[PDB]
Amino acid sequence: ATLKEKLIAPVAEEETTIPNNKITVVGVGQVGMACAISILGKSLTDELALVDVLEDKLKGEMMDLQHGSLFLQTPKIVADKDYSVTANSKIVVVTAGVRVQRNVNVFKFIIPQIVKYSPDCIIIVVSNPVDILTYVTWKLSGLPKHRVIGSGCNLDSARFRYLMAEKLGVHPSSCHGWILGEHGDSSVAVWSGVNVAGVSLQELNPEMGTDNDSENWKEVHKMVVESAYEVIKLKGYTNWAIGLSVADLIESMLKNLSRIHPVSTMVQGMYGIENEVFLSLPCVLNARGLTSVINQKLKDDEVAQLKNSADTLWGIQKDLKD
Amino acid sequence: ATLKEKLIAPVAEEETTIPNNKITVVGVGQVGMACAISILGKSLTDELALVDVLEDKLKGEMMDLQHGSLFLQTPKIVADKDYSVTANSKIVVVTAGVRQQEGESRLNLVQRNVNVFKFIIPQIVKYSPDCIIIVVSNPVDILTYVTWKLSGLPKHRVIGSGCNLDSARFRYLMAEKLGVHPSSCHGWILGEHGDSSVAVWSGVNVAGVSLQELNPEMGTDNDSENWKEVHKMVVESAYEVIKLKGYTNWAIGLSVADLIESMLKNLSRIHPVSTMVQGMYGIENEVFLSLPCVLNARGLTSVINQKLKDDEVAQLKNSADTLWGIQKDLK
Amino acid sequence: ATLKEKLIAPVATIPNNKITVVGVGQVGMACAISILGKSLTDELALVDVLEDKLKGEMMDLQHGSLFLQTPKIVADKDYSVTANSKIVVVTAGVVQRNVNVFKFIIPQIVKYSPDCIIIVVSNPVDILTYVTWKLSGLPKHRVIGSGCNLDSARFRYLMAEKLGVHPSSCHGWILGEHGDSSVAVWSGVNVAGVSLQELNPEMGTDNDSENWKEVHKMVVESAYEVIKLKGYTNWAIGLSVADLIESMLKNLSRIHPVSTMVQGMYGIENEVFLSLPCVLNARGLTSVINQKLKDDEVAQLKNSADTLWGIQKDLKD
Amino acid sequence: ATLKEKLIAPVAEEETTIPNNKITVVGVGQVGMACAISILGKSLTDELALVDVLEDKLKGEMMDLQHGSLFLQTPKIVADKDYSVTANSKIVVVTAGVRQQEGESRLNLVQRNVNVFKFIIPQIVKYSPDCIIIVVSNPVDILTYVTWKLSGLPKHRVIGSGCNLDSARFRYLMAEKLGVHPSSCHGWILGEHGDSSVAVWSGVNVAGVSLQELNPEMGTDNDSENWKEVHKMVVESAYEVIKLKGYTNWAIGLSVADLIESMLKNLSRIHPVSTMVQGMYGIENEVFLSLPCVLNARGLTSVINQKLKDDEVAQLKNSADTLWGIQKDLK
Ligand SMILES: NC(=O)c1ccc[n+]([C@@H]2O[C@H](COP(=O)([O-])OP(=O)(O)OC[C@H]3O[C@@H](n4cnc5c(N)ncnc54)[C@H](O)[C@@H]3O)[C@@H](O)[C@H]2O)c1
Ligand SMILES: NC(=O)c1ccc[n+]([C@@H]2O[C@H](COP(=O)([O-])OP(=O)(O)OC[C@H]3O[C@@H](n4cnc5c(N)ncnc54)[C@H](O)[C@@H]3O)[C@@H](O)[C@H]2O)c1
Ligand SMILES: NC(=O)c1ccc[n+]([C@@H]2O[C@H](COP(=O)([O-])OP(=O)(O)OC[C@H]3O[C@@H](n4cnc5c(N)ncnc54)[C@H](O)[C@@H]3O)[C@@H](O)[C@H]2O)c1
Ligand SMILES: NC(=O)c1ccc[n+]([C@@H]2O[C@H](COP(=O)([O-])OP(=O)(O)OC[C@H]3O[C@@H](n4cnc5c(N)ncnc54)[C@H](O)[C@@H]3O)[C@@H](O)[C@H]2O)c1
Repeated sequence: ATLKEKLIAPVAEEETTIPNNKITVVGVGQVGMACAISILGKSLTDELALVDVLEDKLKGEMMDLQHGSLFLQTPKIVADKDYSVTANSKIVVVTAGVRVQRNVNVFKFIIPQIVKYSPDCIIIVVSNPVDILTYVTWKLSGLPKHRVIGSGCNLDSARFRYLMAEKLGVHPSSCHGWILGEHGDSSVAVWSGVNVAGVSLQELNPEMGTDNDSENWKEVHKMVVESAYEVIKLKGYTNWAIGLSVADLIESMLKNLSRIHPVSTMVQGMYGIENEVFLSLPCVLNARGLTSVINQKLKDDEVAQLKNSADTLWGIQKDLKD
Repeated sequence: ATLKEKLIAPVAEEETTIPNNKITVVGVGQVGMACAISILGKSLTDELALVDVLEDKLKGEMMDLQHGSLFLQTPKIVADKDYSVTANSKIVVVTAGVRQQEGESRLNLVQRNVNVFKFIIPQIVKYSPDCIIIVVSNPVDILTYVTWKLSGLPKHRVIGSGCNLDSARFRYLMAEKLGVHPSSCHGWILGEHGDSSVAVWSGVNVAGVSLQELNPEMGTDNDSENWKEVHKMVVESAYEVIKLKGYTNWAIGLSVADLIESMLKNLSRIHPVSTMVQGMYGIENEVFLSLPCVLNARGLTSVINQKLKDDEVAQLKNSADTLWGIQKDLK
Repeated sequence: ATLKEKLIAPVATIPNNKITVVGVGQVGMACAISILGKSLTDELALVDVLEDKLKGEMMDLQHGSLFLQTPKIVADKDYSVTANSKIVVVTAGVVQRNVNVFKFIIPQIVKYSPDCIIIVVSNPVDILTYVTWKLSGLPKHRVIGSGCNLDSARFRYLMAEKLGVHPSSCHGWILGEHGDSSVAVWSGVNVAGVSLQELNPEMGTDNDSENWKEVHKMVVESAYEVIKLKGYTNWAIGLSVADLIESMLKNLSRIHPVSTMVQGMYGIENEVFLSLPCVLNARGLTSVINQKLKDDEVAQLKNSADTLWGIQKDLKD
Repeated sequence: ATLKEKLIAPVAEEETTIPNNKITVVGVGQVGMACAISILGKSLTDELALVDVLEDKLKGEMMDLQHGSLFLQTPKIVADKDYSVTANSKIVVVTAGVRQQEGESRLNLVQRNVNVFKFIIPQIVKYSPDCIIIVVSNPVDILTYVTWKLSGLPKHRVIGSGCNLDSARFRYLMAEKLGVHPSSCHGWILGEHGDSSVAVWSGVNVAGVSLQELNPEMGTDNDSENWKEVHKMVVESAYEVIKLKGYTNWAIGLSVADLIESMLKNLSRIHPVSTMVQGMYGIENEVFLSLPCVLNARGLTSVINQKLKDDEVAQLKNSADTLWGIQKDLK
């Protein structure tokens, strides 16, 4: 006999069990590990799987997390370059790639392996350019559109609500405002929805968002766009904020909360867009994924920007093969 | 045609999805609502179902909880006397029945509460055949046996809250004695959740330091530390609280949430809960009492084999003999 | 030597975030359990005049200490047990009856915690918050009435039920007096910043297909309905008080619809307390959000302030 | 006026407000950020301050954390190379300095990190003279002694992260062997956080069941369970992780938040952290190593007296001689 046999008397019979809320993180770079630690911190999964092509670094990150198991509530942390380790995931976060032509080749291999072992999963795409790669993930996986989610402008909106909170001196959760469309240079700041305690700030300042504004809100939007670039210049990358926002998305889905997030969904047929492109809009997230999108009253220039972004994205998307 | 339809544009096709971690609390008395509020506070369920025979109270308790949904993370709270509201529960907490009057043994509640369980235990597994049943109603050890006979479920899915509360009271009294946190005080109250509970002095330790080695008189009448009085306080704790406020509820609610956390998060933590202990320490009958057990998503998968001293084994069999007498005469 | 001296070798107790709950009825214990569940304090004190029930409640909470992160739970009818509290939650009571209760409780609170923040929960909460402010001598930023905080939570729940989303994703403010005369600020009701009144301009009027005036009446009637069904309400208010305490003890500056002294706002000339969007942090209630309310909403605020002052003007000492 | 003045009407006068549970992290490398993200994720502080000599990276880490403020409960995140930004800290975590190269002993870093601490520690105490210092930089036991001598703080306010991490690793490996949660496993690694650490086999247990009483060969060479191998894996764990990913950070960040939680919440939980152990187990000089210690809002208030076997005392005193041998040659 062994010490396990002499100390522990089995009551329930032996079993190989399938986890209930397994999460897989593809890519253990700065972003992937930031997602992993935030996911573990919120006690969101009973099995965290890591996957990467760098076998040594992957094993090291896995061991480092396992050594903290005493302080967590995740009884199984696993990792391998073989995608069988991701089997039966509920949510798969894809952060792999360089930081379009190069990332599409990565996704052409990764996405089929994901749905081969987790056909019922939800896929959150984080790799840049995220709106284009969410389209690639949707096409390659064959999954319905409510199960392919691009992180999109969820982070851009968090940055905007932080800068707005700094102007007013209240908590970012008490400041409301949505950055929508394309994650990056061409995002759209819906000024009509910017409010505090239901007080529409554009009604107190109708020049909000224009070039003659005593409060300079166009500069705030510019700082949201330039935030990634400035932080990248200072520390080489960004990871902590995106990791926190991904865990926020996973919380809404795994707990089935039906909270509204500015994430990227397939917006063909909305606001006059005719191509299959992914853009960020207010979306309802729950245990089934992205089940609903909020219909908004967007001004002409806001719709014009969405149409322009959709044209720019599709112009890249149409030349991709297989 | 509806504000929902004007504002909410569908992306996924309309369906009805089963809950992932639904929990039912049967009986919304003092204990049932303390379990419910602790479960909700820890964000342990995506659907909470309540059942009671008092329709008006049951509805008001559902509504009160729903009014706090802004501060919670449970998107569905439902309640009805019909057990169809409990369908597809992962865990069913049973707190219905009568409680102790002032100075009344939990063993005096057997017959009244067995009759309650014969009505409700069949209706539970009818609508939740895949569920785990946590017995809270007293006497918990006997009612866990009764639940294990009436539902047909395997042993690993029928769990009595048992001495998880009793050990929590013991570790608190330990903690006050030594000046450290109760989580840093280790000790196990086992056997009956009642007057015949057994303090396992051989395992009472701080940071791996056996306190019985420091004081061999631990638990005897020639003890300068009077550890026997600490065990008496644990036994007397419920009677003292009932005399002061009429009942107990907050501590047991926290204890039940603690068990549910280990199972729904699949942690495999060890809790002293009441299980079928036949063939252990000389127990010859299907006696239910508390032993250190491993809880996870499957329920009660394992029991920890202990190396008890002779005085402790005798107290355990003495506790089991007390429990077997009432069990064997149950219709 | 003792076992504590044999086992514990010394190397080296003022609480950092002490909270007192006054009154251990249904509401007080609901506040206590929600405060403990969120690990908001290192020392919880309870005070009531029913000595035996107070002791039993204290012992019951202590027995669950293993599952909590609050190392000191104390209780006593004597207010010395409340010494040096950061926040005091007042839930005691059964107007004339409750004023005689507060004339006793409030001076004892400030005697033993002269720098505390007081949260008044007892009804009528707007009158009793004013009474607390006068008796305590505290600046108005340290006297907070729970006010319409719970009402706005009930409103957002009913919105969420109407739309199928989480209440935290529904936004709308119930302000003014906590009773039947609360104001629904329809112009702020929004989902994802989409103004629901601009989609339904008849929001709040009599001829409204979405019947928003009825949702406002359900907010008022729900308190009466729960009371008729289970005898009282407690779980929702306990969660809402714990949410307020979280904003202050974590210094978050989140906005809550709590009751503050609104003299000089919206034409109100008397010293009355009404619910407005207020910024709560470690200093207490440091700011109020300036809104541009409609005429009838301001008219209801001035009517409530008149009814409140009509009762307040005849209170002695 | 500005938008802030037209929208927000002051109820309270403006005031200089001192933070309530401010934490500073010195050194924003792999370990410092892992601590920060763990501190922020558990909502342990209302003000996080960051300090480093790399001004650009320091500001980038500050902005990156600030961009996640919507998902946090920390209203103030600040960063500067000037220690005035650390003022009024309750706890200061020092993770600055050089780390092990592949295959390098922690003790080989002592002279480089002592010179780093000679400038860091005085600046910390100038701006937070009433703080607790958690030393993380290696060799942590010696640098805790150095910190204690440079700070002038009482012993109960200078803490080395110590074997809190080695013990978590040991309890994890024990858990994988037994199939239960590490929190239900109990075992202590004491002494130096390094090659000469001591595994207290006499205190290893599960539910109070002494595992050395089930296997008296535990820790020796003729052991069927190969427990000496488990301790070897703990000692070698850092070198193996460094070989694979170049460093370690996630587990120590979780360990540091664990200590901070016990202290800021005043819990008096027991952790194996590095403290001044002169006069214990025959140790003659002011050396720091890990023993079970009670941590609360005052810091390290108490040490647990253990009944160590003669072999365990010898290994512990051997570890103290090794540390003191390096401690003598400091200037
Ligand atoms: N959505 C957002 O807002 C947001 C914010 C930050 C970063 N990002 C994006 O996330 C991505 C991750 O950035 P990072 O800082 O973690 O970079 P990183 O270099 O630290 O991580 C890249 C990882 O991808 C892995 N990888 C490379 N090729 C692979 C393949 N064929 N299969 C599997 N794995 C492979 C590498 O092993 C590496 O671990 C970047 O593309 C970045 O642009 C997005
Ligand atoms: N395990 C423990 O450590 C522990 C601690 C405290 C109490 N308890 C036990 O928990 C039980 C609950 O006590 P309480 O304080 O809530 O008493 P209570 O009277 O407040 O609650 C009893 C509730 O059960 C309901 N009920 C009765 N028969 C029912 C039936 N057939 N179906 C559905 N509901 C029914 C009643 O309507 C009532 O609401 C008692 O038996 C008590 O002894 C156990
Ligand atoms: N503002 C809100 O949203 C809201 C919601 C519910 C209830 N309430 C109010 O909260 C109060 C509490 O209601 P409850 O259901 O707990 O009532 P309850 O009868 O259950 O509790 C009242 C408690 O106050 C205590 N008490 C009486 N006089 C006292 C004194 N001088 N000092 C200390 N304690 C004293 C009593 O001992 C009793 O325990 C009620 O007055 C109710 O109107 C407010
Ligand atoms: N105690 C443990 O269990 C444990 C576990 C892991 C690492 N460590 C130790 O923690 C330390 C940090 O490791 P790391 O991987 O974060 O290193 P790193 O190289 O990633 O970061 C070190 C940081 O310290 C900063 N720094 C250096 N000198 C400084 C000074 N004089 N003032 C201010 N900042 C200064 C550097 O700019 C750098 O950002 C190492 O010494 C390592 O050995 C200890």
